[PDB]
Amino acid sequence: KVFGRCELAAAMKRHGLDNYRGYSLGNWVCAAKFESNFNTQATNRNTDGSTDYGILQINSRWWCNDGRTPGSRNLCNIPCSALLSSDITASVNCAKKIVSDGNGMNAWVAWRNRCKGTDVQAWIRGCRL
Ligand SMILES: [Cl-]
Ligand SMILES: [Cl-]
Ligand code: NA
Ligand code: NA
Repeated sequence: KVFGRCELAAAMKRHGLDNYRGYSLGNWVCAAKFESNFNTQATNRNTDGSTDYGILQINSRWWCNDGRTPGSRNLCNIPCSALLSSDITASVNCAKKIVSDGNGMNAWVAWRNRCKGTDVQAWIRGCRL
């Protein structure tokens, strides 16, 4: 599923991401825009052999099991394919574990390089929330 901007904001808010660990909703929508272009089916392979999955591009070396990342952990205890669903519940619950691990949203390279320090509230402007 390819989400609309305000559609995704509303979905993330209902799942408890607004201000989670201090990150306003605009941060999560900006991260999804540049990680996946709001497409839940997005996948990208990394140089080390791991793969990134879903709307928030969660990586198989630490967070999910895809059966082809040797020596990986499965810290969200989920198959990576569950992160591609049109229902974002599994992606959100895993993102909450990631963002609590110590480095905040800097775990997402695109947030650091394209959202951090910008006017992120613009990503929710005009939405009925
Ligand atoms: Cl915001
Ligand atoms: Cl980047
Ligand atoms: Na929308
Ligand atoms: Na893994």
